[PDB]
Amino acid sequence: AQITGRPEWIWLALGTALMGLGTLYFLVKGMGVSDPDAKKFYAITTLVPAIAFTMYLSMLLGYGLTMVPFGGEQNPIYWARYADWLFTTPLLLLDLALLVDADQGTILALVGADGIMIGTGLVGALTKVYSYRFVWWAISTAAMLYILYVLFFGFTSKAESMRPEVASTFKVLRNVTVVLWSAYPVVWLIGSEGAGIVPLNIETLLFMVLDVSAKVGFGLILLRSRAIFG
Amino acid sequence: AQITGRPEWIWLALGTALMGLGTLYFLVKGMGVSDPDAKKFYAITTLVPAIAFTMYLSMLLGYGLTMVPFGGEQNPIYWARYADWLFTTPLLLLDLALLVDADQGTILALVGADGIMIGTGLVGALTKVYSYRFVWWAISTAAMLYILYVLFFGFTSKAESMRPEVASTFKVLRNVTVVLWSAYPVVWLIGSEGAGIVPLNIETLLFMVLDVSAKVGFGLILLRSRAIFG
Amino acid sequence: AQITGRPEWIWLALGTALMGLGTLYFLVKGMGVSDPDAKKFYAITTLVPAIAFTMYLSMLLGYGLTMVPFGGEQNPIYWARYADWLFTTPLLLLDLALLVDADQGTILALVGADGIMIGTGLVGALTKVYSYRFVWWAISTAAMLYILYVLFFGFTSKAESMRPEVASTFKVLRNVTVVLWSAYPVVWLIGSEGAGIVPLNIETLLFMVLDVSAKVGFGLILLRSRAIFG
Ligand SMILES: *C/C=C(C)/C=C/C=C(C)/C=C/C1=C(C)CCCC1(C)C
Ligand SMILES: *C/C=C(C)/C=C/C=C(C)/C=C/C1=C(C)CCCC1(C)C
Ligand SMILES: *C/C=C(C)/C=C/C=C(C)/C=C/C1=C(C)CCCC1(C)C
Repeated sequence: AQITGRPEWIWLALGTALMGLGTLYFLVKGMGVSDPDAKKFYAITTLVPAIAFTMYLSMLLGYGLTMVPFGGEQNPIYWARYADWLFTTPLLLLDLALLVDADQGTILALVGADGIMIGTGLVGALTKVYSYRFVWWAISTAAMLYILYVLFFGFTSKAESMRPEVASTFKVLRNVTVVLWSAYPVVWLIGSEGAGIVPLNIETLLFMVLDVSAKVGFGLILLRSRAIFG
Repeated sequence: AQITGRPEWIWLALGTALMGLGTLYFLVKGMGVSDPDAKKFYAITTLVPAIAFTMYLSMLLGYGLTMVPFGGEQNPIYWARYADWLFTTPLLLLDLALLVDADQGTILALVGADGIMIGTGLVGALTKVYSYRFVWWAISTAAMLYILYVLFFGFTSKAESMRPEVASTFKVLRNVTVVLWSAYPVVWLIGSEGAGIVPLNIETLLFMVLDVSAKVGFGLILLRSRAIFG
Repeated sequence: AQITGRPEWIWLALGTALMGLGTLYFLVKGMGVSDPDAKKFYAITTLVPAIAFTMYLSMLLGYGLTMVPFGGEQNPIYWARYADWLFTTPLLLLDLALLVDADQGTILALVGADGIMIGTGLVGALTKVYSYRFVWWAISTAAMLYILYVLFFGFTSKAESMRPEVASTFKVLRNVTVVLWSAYPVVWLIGSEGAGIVPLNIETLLFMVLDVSAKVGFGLILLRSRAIFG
């Protein structure tokens, strides 16, 4: 065993306990419900932290870390996150979409949009030759800007519901979504092994807070909200 | 060529001939049908053995085998199965769901559930350091228990249909599902390279019987059954 | 940087500028539309070239190339294409299906069909030992023949619509689909590193023309067509 040495551990393990406990609680809240509309929402959320948990575990001890060398050294990146964020994200965006009640097409484009967002991101990470890395970085973030756009501009404009509650609750979700996410790109550029300005300890710290707050928080106000009645 | 040496070959090749021939027959049974409800079911099944076939081939000669070293040696695991079971399974569970006629949400959670079940399993396999291997092993099997639960408890409770036939046929499918699957976990722990108690020859034997019986058998009683009328 | 040496570059870079510019234009055409039926189609297309673009980039400079050694040497294959064609294709087939208006089941089988088509193809590429390579090659192409069959025979027979326009437009799409695709298999066998008869320069040339013409062309006549009204 070696779940020590690499300082980041404390941080990882933290994100872990939080994720697992979360999926567990939502797990309960869902139990038996004439909620099928909501039940749908529930299943989605529950799954989200679930994944984040498994991933975080691998990332902690064995899996998740490689040694992408760029610029002139051996960098330790945690690809694992690329996977977890990958599945977790299309699901999330889906949660919002349904909540507001969009349309296959709209959601469809949004899904593929994210897929390329993260996917490309990853490709950059492993890319080596830090210069090209940042290049791919540009592509990905661009995609991100597109999804955000459709979120407020598109969804809000639809966000009209007969129910003031549904309308408000959504607004909050779309907002928090915007802020937290934006952080993701920025942090990765200056931090992690790319610009190499922010140490790995703090880098893992920030990233972590982002995960728990986004998945667990978002999912919480959402389910607890009268949006998924019952 | 080297489709010899490794004794398991005879077993693999066996699973192969069985898989291919199967997908072929179902292939026929489906041909032209005002069955679209059933036609749906058909397409699903047919696909299932199809995949199992391709995979089994790779696994036989070239692809499918690595050398995950743990405990203190070089172990020969057939990751290929991890892939085949991966796609095949979400499909299967889907076949049941529709047959009984559930609801997006329910099926949704079940899908992600399996995904994590197998996925995590794999991660364990490659993990190295046999101790941690078993750890991931625990996580996966847990997920399995969850899916089974929803199957009988949840589906059976719904399994109510106006048609006694549909109700019974299902019952049988859910049952065989339970038994065969349970075998999968157990066998992998004591057998394969983890506990290293069951030789690879017999390990490949048992696993094989499990595949053919599950995919081909399940699919057979199902289609042949009046459930997918026409 | 090394976006030179390997001659193919000029060709790759070409496919690139074409892909990106394409996704950009369709991007516009879609903008704001009471078209949701069509809007659906739009989103699909747009996504298609988008992917092709990102992939083509990686393939150009860093990602996309390995060194699968078979026959008796070190061969340079561009796996990247395997990925791009992978996602792009199920989407395309979906575009056709909806246009004509099929049924979940039919489309479903078609989707899994393609998945295995390309997937297996790839497996062959990396396979090593050129003999076995061609073997997998046979499997894949077979699958291809199946999809084509359902396309004209199945879809055309359904292609009946009340709208002569919809009926014709489709016909054209299914046709071009047939020809271009057939090229794909042939070229890869004689060309690329397998038979080693067609040089890599020309091999990249032909493959390229195939991509741009198929994705961009198909998508063009389609959207511009009154099929996706609005
Ligand atoms: C915990 C999972 C969440 C909600 C995922 C967040 C991450 C993003 C969608 C951000 C993606 C990135 C970019 C925009 C470009 C650079 C690389 C990434 C992956 C950090
Ligand atoms: C032929 C394909 C089938 C129906 C797949 C069966 C396998 C399972 C879903 C079992 C999964 C496992 C665990 C529960 C934990 C240990 C590792 C696995 C993959 C054997
Ligand atoms: C640009 C993307 C498109 C539409 C993809 C085209 C490729 C095919 C579906 C062809 C597949 C192949 C075979 C039939 C067997 C040999 C290997 C492939 C991948 C070239």
